[PDB]
Amino acid sequence: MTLPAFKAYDIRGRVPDELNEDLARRIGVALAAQLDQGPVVLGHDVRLASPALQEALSAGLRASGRDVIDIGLCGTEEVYFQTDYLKAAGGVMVTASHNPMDYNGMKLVREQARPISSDTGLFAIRDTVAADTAAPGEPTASEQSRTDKTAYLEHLLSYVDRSTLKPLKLVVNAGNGGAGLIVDLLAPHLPFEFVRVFHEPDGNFPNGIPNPLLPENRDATAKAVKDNGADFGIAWDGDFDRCFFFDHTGRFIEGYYLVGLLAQAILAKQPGGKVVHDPRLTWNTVEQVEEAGGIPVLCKSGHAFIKEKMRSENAVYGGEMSAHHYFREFAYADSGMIPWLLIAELVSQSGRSLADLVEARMQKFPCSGEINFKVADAKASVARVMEHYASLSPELDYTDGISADFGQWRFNLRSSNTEPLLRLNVETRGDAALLETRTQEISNLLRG
Ligand SMILES: O=P(O)(O)OC[C@H]1O[C@H](O)[C@H](O)[C@@H](O)[C@@H]1O
Ligand SMILES: [Ca+2]
Repeated sequence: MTLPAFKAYDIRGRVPDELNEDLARRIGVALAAQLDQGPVVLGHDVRLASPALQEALSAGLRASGRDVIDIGLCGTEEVYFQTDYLKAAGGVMVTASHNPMDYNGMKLVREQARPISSDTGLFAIRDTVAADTAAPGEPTASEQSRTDKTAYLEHLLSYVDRSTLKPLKLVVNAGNGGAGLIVDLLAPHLPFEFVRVFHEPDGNFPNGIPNPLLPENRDATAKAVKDNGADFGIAWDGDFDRCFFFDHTGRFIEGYYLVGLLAQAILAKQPGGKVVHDPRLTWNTVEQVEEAGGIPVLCKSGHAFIKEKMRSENAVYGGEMSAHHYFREFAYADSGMIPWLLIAELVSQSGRSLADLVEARMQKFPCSGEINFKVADAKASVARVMEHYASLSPELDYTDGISADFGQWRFNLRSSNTEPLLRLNVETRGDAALLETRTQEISNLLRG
């Protein structure tokens, strides 16, 4: 067989049978052979076992003659940022995301924080690690601790005109992940009043593994917003590359609508720019991008495809409905910090609430939200859906699974690249009834 921890986009598995210090050291050795010249940036999340896995990576990298830049406890975007900013050969973030307590993982990048994925180095690393029975060498290169976040913080603040910001009251919910550290470093430079929920980093996760999409976790932010009269709330996943927004009513804003909102915010600063979006939900983004004078660029989902499309297009911004937002100036990488700074600036400058910034868009392009299906036979299930709708002659697009545009409604149906699931998204042209009947119709076909 093959090592199960090696997935399409990253390394993820149970400790210690799928991932451990020995495997981590071998990954460091193997990564050294895959990179162009330079040092390697290493960072880690709040999970209890993450430092030891990072130390093992460092030992393997240094035995292979790579200098290591240890940026310490951080978010995933800090590994991206420092890898690019320091002109390093690559970087590794040790992060378990929202996998169980006995799980960990790694996200690996090369120069300019370009992703290393299954077909771009990750399976090559896997195959080297799998066959590597050599005795561990000793270090022939040094590790330096670089915990200065000044350049990173300055970069984040560069996205907004601080003199235009108003003293909004913002709920922030790190979920006991790492986001609060950055919020607190930014706060002296911002006028906002922060209401801090689940703020302290704690890899024991007394309030649940960080996952703002789970209703119990969602409700903690919503309650804080409502009880404190906050202008809006922001929650993050544990490594804070995903951000989640709650309006002043406590309502969670579906991530689809943040793509168009952020695109308009960015296009104000960079007129005429291209914006990359995924094929899951599209109509609102295309319209908002065009209305703001930008050019929308359809791309397959998944951060590696998005980033390379952005690079080839000089796109200023890209966004997925799955709470991933990519910024050209940020090494084409995703940040969970840039988006809420931009939204806070937009609320400050416009005088409009976050709710009102999205309300009409949500009415105009209502969507199902992503609905996941584990079925016995995904291919047969997709075929049943397509056969059922064939007589309507939808416009079909195969950029990522199947997108079918029927005129007043459309859907995207695709296999996930991170879980063995089918993912469905439906949207309509201002028609909530059609959305529900078509969503239920497709759901019945998929489960048939
Ligand atoms: O919908 P999936 O194929 O499961 O991918 C869902 C998400 O997985 C990871 O988080 C990637 O970084 C994202 O770019 C991707 O959108
Ligand atoms: Ca994350």
